[PDB]
This record gives sequence, C-alpha cells and structure tokens, in this order.
Amino acid sequence: ANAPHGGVLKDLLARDAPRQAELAAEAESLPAVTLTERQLCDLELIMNGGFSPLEGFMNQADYDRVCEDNRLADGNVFSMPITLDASQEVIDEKKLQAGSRITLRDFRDDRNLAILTIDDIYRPDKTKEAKLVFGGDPEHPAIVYLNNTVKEFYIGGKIEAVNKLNHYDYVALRYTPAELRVHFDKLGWSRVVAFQTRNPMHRAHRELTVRAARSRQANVLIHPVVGLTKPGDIDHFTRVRAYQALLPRYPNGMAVLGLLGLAMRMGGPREAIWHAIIRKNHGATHFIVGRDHAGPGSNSKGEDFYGPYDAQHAVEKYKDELGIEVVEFQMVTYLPDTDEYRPVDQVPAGVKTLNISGTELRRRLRSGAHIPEWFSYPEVVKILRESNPPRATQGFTIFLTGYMNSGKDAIARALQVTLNQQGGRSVSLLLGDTVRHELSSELGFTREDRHTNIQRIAFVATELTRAGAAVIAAPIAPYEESRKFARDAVSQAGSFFLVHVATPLEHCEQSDKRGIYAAARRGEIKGFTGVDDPYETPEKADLVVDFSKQSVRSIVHEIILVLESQGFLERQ
Amino acid sequence: ANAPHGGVLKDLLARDAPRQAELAAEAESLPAVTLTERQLCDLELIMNGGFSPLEGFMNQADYDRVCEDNRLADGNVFSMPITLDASQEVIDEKKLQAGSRITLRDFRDDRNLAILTIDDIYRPDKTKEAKLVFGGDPEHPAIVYLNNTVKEFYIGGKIEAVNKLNHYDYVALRYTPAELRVHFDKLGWSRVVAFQTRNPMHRAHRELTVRAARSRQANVLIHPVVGLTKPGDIDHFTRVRAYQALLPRYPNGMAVLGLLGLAMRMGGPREAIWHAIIRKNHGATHFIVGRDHAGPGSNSKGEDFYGPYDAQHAVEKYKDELGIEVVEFQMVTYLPDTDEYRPVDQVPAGVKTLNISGTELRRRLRSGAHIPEWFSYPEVVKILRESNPPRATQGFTIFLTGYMNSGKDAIARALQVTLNQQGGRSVSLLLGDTVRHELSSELGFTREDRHTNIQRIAFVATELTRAGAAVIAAPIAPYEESRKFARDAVSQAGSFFLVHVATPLEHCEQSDKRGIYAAARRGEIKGFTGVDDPYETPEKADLVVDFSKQSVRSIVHEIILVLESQGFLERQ
Ligand SMILES: Nc1ncnc2c1ncn2[C@@H]1O[C@H](COP(=O)(O)OS(=O)(=O)O)[C@@H](O)[C@H]1O
Ligand SMILES: Nc1ncnc2c1ncn2[C@@H]1O[C@H](COP(=O)(O)OS(=O)(=O)O)[C@@H](O)[C@H]1O
Ligand SMILES: Nc1ncnc2c1ncn2[C@@H]1O[C@H](COP(=O)(O)OS(=O)(=O)O)[C@@H](O)[C@H]1O
Ligand SMILES: Nc1ncnc2c1ncn2[C@@H]1O[C@H](COP(=O)(O)OS(=O)(=O)O)[C@@H](O)[C@H]1O
Repeated sequence: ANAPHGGVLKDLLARDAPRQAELAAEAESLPAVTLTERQLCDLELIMNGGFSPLEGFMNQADYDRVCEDNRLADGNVFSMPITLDASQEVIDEKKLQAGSRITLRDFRDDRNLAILTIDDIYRPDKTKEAKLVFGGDPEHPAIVYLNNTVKEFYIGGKIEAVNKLNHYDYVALRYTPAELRVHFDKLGWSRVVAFQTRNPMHRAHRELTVRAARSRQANVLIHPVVGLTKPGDIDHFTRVRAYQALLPRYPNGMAVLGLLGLAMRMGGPREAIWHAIIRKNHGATHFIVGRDHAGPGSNSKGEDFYGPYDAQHAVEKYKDELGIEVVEFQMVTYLPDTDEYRPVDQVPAGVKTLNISGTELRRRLRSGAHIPEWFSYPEVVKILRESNPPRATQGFTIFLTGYMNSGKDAIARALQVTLNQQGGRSVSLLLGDTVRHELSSELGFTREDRHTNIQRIAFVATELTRAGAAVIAAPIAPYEESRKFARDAVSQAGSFFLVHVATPLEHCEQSDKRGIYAAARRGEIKGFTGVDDPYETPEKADLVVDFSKQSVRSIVHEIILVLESQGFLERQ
Repeated sequence: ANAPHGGVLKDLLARDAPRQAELAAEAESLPAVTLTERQLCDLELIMNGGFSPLEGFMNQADYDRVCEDNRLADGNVFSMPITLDASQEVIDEKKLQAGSRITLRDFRDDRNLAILTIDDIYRPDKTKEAKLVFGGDPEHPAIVYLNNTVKEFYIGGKIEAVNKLNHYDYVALRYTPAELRVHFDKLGWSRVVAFQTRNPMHRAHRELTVRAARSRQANVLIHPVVGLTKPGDIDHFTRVRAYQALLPRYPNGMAVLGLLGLAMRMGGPREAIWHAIIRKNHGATHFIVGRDHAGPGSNSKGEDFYGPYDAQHAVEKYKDELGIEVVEFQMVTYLPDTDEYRPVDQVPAGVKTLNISGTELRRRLRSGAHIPEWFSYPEVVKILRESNPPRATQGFTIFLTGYMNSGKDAIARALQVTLNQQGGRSVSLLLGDTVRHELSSELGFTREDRHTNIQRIAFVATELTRAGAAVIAAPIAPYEESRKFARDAVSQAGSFFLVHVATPLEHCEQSDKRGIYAAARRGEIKGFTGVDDPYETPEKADLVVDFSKQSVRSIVHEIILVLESQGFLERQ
C-alpha cells in the first residue's frame, strides 16, 4: 500500500462506528433528503475515505478552489467538483439553512445513510463549471447532466456516517479503501499498479497490465468502475463477468479484481488526476493512464472533447503533489507478423498493425461475425455475445398507427401469425382493443388519456423487447407526441419500427361493420378520432401502407422484408 | 457467524500484536526449539484461535482430561490431544524445565513464531493414548505416528505470539477465524454450513452441500484441509485446483472456499468432535458430518477402524455442549433411472444405484478410461488426470544389478536406445561408471560408501521418475539393503523394476577386457566385488536374466514386454 491523499484516510464509517446507535436515532428525527444515484456514488466514496481528504459534499470555499484551481481550500490537489444539489422547493419545504442537520437517505431501500451539517447553500455558475471543469462542449455528458439533472443549488457540508450503503451485487468483490489495504496486506503485496476501466478488457489491456507489472515490479489491481459510466456502455454485470473470465490469463496470484463504486464524469484530464487520488486512497502505489483516459470520445460535429494523451500531461503537471506513480502508455496495438502487442511508439512505421474499433466490434456482435483471438480472449467474447446478441435474436417492436378500422388490426394479427411461422421468437400481440381492455380499461379519450395509454403500451413493449420478443402493437395513436415517446422508450431496449396504416378515413368509415363511426356521426360518441378528435399524421414512419390499395398479405410481406433487410430474420 | 468455543476466541496473534517488537527481541534470546510440520499445523491453529479455548500446547492436566474424558481441565469439550513432544537430549541440551521460556521456530524459513512458557514436561503412556484416543490398531496412521515420529516427552505450556506462519501458496484463500468471521460479515451471511474434506469433491459432495444449504437455509463454506491429511491422498495443490473448478457449479455467491491449515489425525469420531469445535471457532453455524467422517478406512486384516456413522453418534453425545449444529448425511448415491442423488435411506430397496469406488477411480485414472459425468464434473476430472496420469505417461525406473562386467551396462544402453525408439518419454541413463564419475567421484567401496552411492542413485532416480522420465540405472548394487532403499524411494514417485543380471561370476571374469578382475586377482584392487567384497544375491527381483544364456537383444525384449504388460507403452 501507500499513504492516503492528505495523510489521513477519511474513513467516516470507521470514525463514527462507535456512535452508530446514537447517530441512527438522531437521524430518524431530522429532515431527510433522498439522494439521486450519482449523489449516492459520491456519498459512498466520501464516507469510506475514497475521496480523502474530502469528508463531505463540497462547500463553496472548497468548490471554488476546484472549479478553478484544482485544489481544495486546504491546498491539496483535487480536480473534480463533488457537490450535493437541491432545488429551491426542497430548501424551503425542509427549511434548510446554514448549521442545519439533514439526513441523507438511500432511495433504493430507504435506509438512513449519513447526517450532513450544512456549511452553506450556494447557487453555482453552471456555465463556469461546464467550461472550467469539463471543457465547454454542451454535448459533453457531464455538462448535459449539469444542466438537465443537477438542480439549482449546491448544499456544502461535512458528513457523519450512519450506515454503509447496501449492495446486493458482487459483495465479495467490492472493497473499501480500508478493506483493500487490509487485503494487499493479507496478500503480502507492497507495490500495486491499479488499472481503471469502464469497458470489457481485451487482449491489449491484459498486455498493458502485465507490462506495467513487469516494469514497475508490481502486482495488478484490476479496479473497474461499477457505479456510473459513459451513457451507453456495456452494463456492469456483463463487464464484471468479462473481467472474471480474464483473470485466469494472468499467472497465478498476480492480479486481484476489486470493484469501485465511482460515478465517472468522463472529465478526461481532470478525471484522471481525480482517479490517481482515488487509487492512492485505496492503497495502490502506481496507476495507469493510457490513451484517452476518462475521455468520452468526440462530439456531433466530430470534434473530440480532449486530445489523446492530454490526461497524461495533466496528471504530469502534478507529478510532485500526487503521491502515486503514474505509468503511461501510448495506444497499444497488435503486430500480426510477430504476433505481439506494443505501444505504437515501437512499431517501425513500416510494420503491419491490426486493430478492431468500437464500431467494428458492435458490427460483428450485431451480425454474429467472428471476432479474432488476437483481439480478445474467447471466454470474453462469449460473454459479450450473450449480452449484445445478433439481430437474429434481438427483440423488436412493430408499432402500427392509423384510423380506427384502417386495417391495422387485421394487419397486426396476420403479422403475428406470419412471425410465428417464421419462428425465431415469442410474439406478443397488443391490438388496440386488447390494450384498452387489458391495460387501459379505465382511461378515456382526452389528449392526456390517450397519451397515457400509449405510454403504457411503450412500457410493456420495452420490457418485452428487452427479453427478445417480437412485439406487435396497433393502437390508433393519434398524437405524434405519444408515438415519439413510444419510440424513445423501446429504442432503449431494441429496434422500434413505425408502420403508418394510412388507409383513408372515407374507406375506414364506409367499411365499419360495427356502426361505431355511425354512432360518432350521430353524436352518440363524443370526440371520436377522425370525426371530432384529430389524427396527427405521421411525418417520418419507417413504412407507409394502405389497406385501400394493398392487401393484408402484401402489407405483411412489406413489413417482413424490412425486418429481413436489417438481419432480424437471419438464422440463430 | 457464531460464538467461539468457550466464549472467548483465543486469537493469540491479535492479543500480542502490540508487544510484537518486544516479544521478537526476547525471542532472539531464549533457547529455541524447531517445530516439525505437524507441530507447525497445531501451532498455527493455536495462535489464531482455531483451537479455542486451548491457548498453548497441552499440559498434563489438560492432556489427561482429554486422553480419557474428552474435556479440558476447565470442563470444555475437546476430543484431541494437542501436544509438543521432545526427546530427552533436547530437554537436557536446552536445559528445559518448568517455568522456562522457549522460542518455537519455523523450519521452513527459520522465523521465530511463538514463545512457549513451560508448565510441565511429562512422559506420556503412548499405549493409553493409542488406545483411548485413536481406537487401538497399530496400523492406524495416528498411532503409527505416535510411535515412530512423536518423541518421548510432551512439553505443556501457554503460548505468546511472535509471528504468524508464512505461506506462499494460496494466501488469498487462507483464513484465520478472525478473517473468516469478518468475511462472513462483509458477505452479509448469518447461517453458514461448513464442509470438511481431504479429497477432491465429486458430484455427490456438491449435492450434500447444496442439500444442507437448502435445508438449514444456509450459505456454504467449502473448508478443505491443506495441512496434513491421510498418508497417500491427492496433494493439496491438486485438490485446491479441483475445489476451484467446482465453485461455478453453485449458484452465484452461495459458496465460499476457504483453506484450513489443520493437521488431521484421522481419528474418526474424536476428530469429528474436534472438527465441529474448529469450525465453530471459525464462525460456522452448522457443520456436516457424513459417512466415515475423518475415518482412515480399514486395516490390513480388512477390519475397518471405525464404523460408518460412528462419528455422527459421537458428535451427537455432545449435542448440548458443542455450540454448532451438526447436519448429518448417510451415504449419498446416484440414481441412474431418475438421474439424481440422495442418501441411501431414500432409495426403495428395488431402485438402481451407481457408485464409483476409490479403487475404480484409480483404475480408470491409471488406464485413461472414461469417468462418467454423473460421478464427477468434467473440469474436476480433467484436473485429477493432470495429477495422476495414465501408465502411458508415468515415469518409471529400471534398476539393474549384477557383477561388474555381467552385461548389465550393455543391456542398459540397448534398453535406452530401445525406449528412445519407442518414443513416449525423456530417457536418462545412469550407468554404474557414469554415476561413479558424475555423482560419486569421491566415494570408496566400503559397505557404507556403496550404500551411500546407491542412495544417491535413488535420490536422482526419484526426481526423474516424478517428472515422468524413464530412468535406467545399472550400478553393481551388491547389498540388498541399498536396493530396497532404492526401491522405496522411487516407489514414492512411480514404478520401480529390479532386473537382476544374474550372469555368473566366471563368465564375467573370463570376458573382462579391461583386466580389472585381473588386478583384483593379483591383489592390486582390494575388496573387489566377487573377489573380496560380497554380492548379496537378489531374492525377489521383477526379472532375472543371464548374458550367458540370453542376448542383450532378448533381455531387452523381455524388459520391454514387462513394461508393456503394465501399460507403460500404451499410446498417450
Ligand atoms: N488500446 C489502448 N492502449 C493504451 N491505453 C489504453 C488502450 N485502451 C484503453 N487504454 C487505457 O486503459 C484504461 C482503459 O480505459 P477504458 O475502460 O477504455 O475507458 S476509461 O474511461 O476508463 O479510460 C484507461 O487508462 C485508458 O486510457
Ligand atoms: N373517442 C374515441 N376515439 C377513438 N376510438 C374510440 C373512442 N371511444 C372509443 N373508441 C374505441 O376504442 C378503441 C380506440 O382505442 P385506442 O387505439 O387505444 O386509441 S388511442 O387514441 O388511445 O390510440 C377502438 O375500439 C375504438 O373503437
Ligand atoms: N458419498 C458420501 N455421502 C455422504 N457423506 C459423504 C460422502 N463422501 C464423503 N462424505 C462426508 O463428507 C466429508 C468428506 O470427507 P472426505 O474428504 O472424503 O474425508 S474426511 O476425512 O474429510 O471425512 C466428510 O464429512 C464425510 O463423512
Ligand atoms: N572394490 C571395487 N569393487 C567393485 N567395483 C569396483 C571396485 N573398485 C573399483 N570398481 C569399479 O567401479 C565400478 C563399480 O562401481 P559401482 O557399480 O558404483 O559399485 S557399487 O558397489 O557402488 O554398486 C566399476 O567400474 C568397477 O570396475
């Protein structure tokens, strides 16, 4: 191990252990504030010493010296603002003011975690934070969070610990700075290189780590983030399973896997200084920083937020103040002819190098294509495939919208039979009327009530899509707002296709065998779509059909052809 | 977890941690006694609380109450004598007497471990121990140890801790009662069934453990012995590797593997009470006792030392005093027709049951034959095969003995060429003269010097055999004593074959082209085998040949045929 940053490990949970009962009791009495997931990651690392010397959510004095000088008021280096935000309504409703004692509660199990004592309650310049800490790009994940999720005020204050967060996943692999230190001891280690990561580890990474181990004569701590990462990365359960598949590739007893409940910001260079501090608090003697450490890639105009290696420079600016040795690496690649990996600054400008990008990997994962062993070990690839299956087995939703009696309900049942013939997956059919009877029996037909209904279809459709089913829904869905809502939700889990059954109102009305359009026409049914209520025509549907000009059979054939072109009907 | 036996966990290492430096210094000054491997297992468990309430090697008061009442003088149950034996010569040479302070040293790295303060120094009745503790059979492993390894006197006394033993194998899987308890906590466990074992775990055992887990609503602690076990079991590195291959067969986070540095005695029933105590000290809430727990099978006259289930009765006699719940099991077997396992007391006397015995398993391992998956998981079997390979790849030693110039040296070189033709393994040729030049250049030809020489051949032959080589040695080897020594050593690692080149002395002498027999005959070489020194004719060799009647070629053919009949020349 190594000494904590600042000299004292701020293990608030060990400090306040003797007062637990009392603190608990006192916590039942104060006004409680319930934490967001990101504040819960921060609170966990504060309470266990991970953010030493910090020992509570930053007050303005501390905050400002970081927002601009990468230091805490006490002078210690610290590059990342760690604050507890709240809205004016909560500040008032709870009567929060300096010197107040609030309880911080776990939204997951309602437990009282800590008691914070307010120093101040300031309103920060979200623009200067945006710009001074996370570069300035509005597309940057941290900045987007800063504006859309972070409330208006920051409540600074020291923390006293009531309970350690509960976690039900991987408890034996989670460690507090104190526990990890005791472990390095139990193992008899003295020099430990820590490896940060928010992705599955491939061949190249196994090499960085063994290289660092060999060069610094150190043991390896694979220390992945399991809290919050970049917006769309592979879930942590898949990643942990992947890190575990990799362990057997190191010589017996050389590496140890320990999980870090950090909530990354993707602050590139700053986040890198921050990471070094954290690993030092956890007891690592060395820490790897490679290409694009903690970087979130590039923005929409294709410009990338930080340059490669900038984070290595930043962590370098404080070589003398960060009490942990950084081990640098340049992009590592594969040399086919020699069958080896090395940093680019070691390949003779004439030698052949291979590399599979993020995009190429997703392409192969999606298509079922082979992924080279020089790239990633077999057991790892297997795990990745189990989580990101090919289109051949992914679920999807076919969303149908059109006037009542436009043929959308017959098209839906035929598509269902057709896909059951096709065979790949379980097919769930949600006909407008079925949804109305089974899920929305009590809603009405007001714009708000219809919107609610379509949201209900989307909630169900998303869970079925996530389980790999083929969901077929055919409600009227008059408003573009509900439809886009539907599409956004399902898209979180898989493909969503909007098929607009644009059969003309006259046709629909003239063939209604249930005299519903009739009753509407004689005012027995108020606000009926097409007669009273509107029908916002879909602007950019994936497919437009007409039961006036095409038959159920060929409309079905057209939908099938779309699923086919995108690989959903391939063989599993 | 659960409370220690006696109420206080005797963690001598945690107790004396604050005095470490002082104790260390004082330990450099007292007369030190170096521990045997079994005393080192006992010392480790004493110092870490595993044997709580015990806190040193038993003095007579404690000893006697166990030798006969299964209790320590303080009344607590304790069925196994734990003592530190010494010989009169050490007791005198060191001047040990009551009130003396000796240092206990680790023979492995010379470290000073503990300081013992002598209460007494008594001479125990090895016959009453033999009989009252380990039944009475002279073939029993404990008893054989008691008489052949245990010295004459037992030195009783409390212990103070200087250093915890060092171990270089599996440090992350080794646990002290304190560490395991902290771990059960970290994992959030409360009820824990511990499983004792000194063998690889097969399908049947995975079932006992899941059954106990399900019935007592408990988590599983696979707690194998890694100290000293029954005389010929599978080495602990192979077993640990096997337990690790098994873990993935339990549902995620249900079992934990922790190693126990116990030195078993194979005391059946008593050892079982003992084990319950130990597991309780380690914090387990329940402990499994099955068929023949801690039993060492049967003696030579085929009578088995303890009956099945006797140990379950014994641990039952103290149900009220052992503060840990025993979970009993009757022989568990495989029901082919249903493909399931259950205790025999659940198979309808008409149902079909399958079982592979220890012998059948060794038979298959030795022959390369398939081992059913209903019996043992695939990954486990693989590991067992890597450690106990078929005769096809085992090493072996061909030991040749006969008069100087009997043809033994030509037979040896031809056998070498022949086996190199054959191909399976690396062949090491140790011709008498080569051994004499390379290993024994300075020995003479006195009975003692020859014996030393043959021991040197055996040391080298054993290591090569262990590495799977074919060793061919052809020294004269005049004395049966040396030859039996040779055979015993190699037999520890693989097969040893004695080929007696019984070519008659006249023939040998008459064809000596080096005039050595000549110089012996004219007294220029004193004590020459056959002329002066004797040649103890081999009584039970594996093969007897004569260069007078057979040719090198067919003698070689006869040896090859023997290796073949035993499976060494099969294909790998
Ligand atoms: N091919 C590579 N060559 C060198 N360093 C790399 C390579 N891939 C990743 N790294 C570095 O290894 C760690 C792996 O990072 P990732 O999990 O991809 O994302 S990050 O946000 O944690 O940096 C970071 O230190 C990163 O800079
Ligand atoms: N005011 C109404 N407008 C349209 N359909 C109605 C109305 N009142 C009842 N219905 C009936 O309810 C179903 C329409 O339900 P949905 O498709 O669920 O409509 S949506 O607006 O929420 O998309 C059809 O059976 C239709 O005949
Ligand atoms: N087939 C079996 N059925 C029931 N109990 C068994 C079986 N095999 C072993 N056991 C029990 O499980 C543990 C395994 O013991 P072994 O490693 O074979 O040897 S022992 O010396 O530790 O008992 C002991 O409790 C033993 O009694
Ligand atoms: N006194 C002796 N008896 C037998 N062989 C001898 C003697 N002195 C020298 N030699 C030579 O040493 C070799 C005998 O050595 P070994 O086979 O090593 O004998 S053994 O007694 O130790 O088995 C042969 O070369 C032999 O000619």
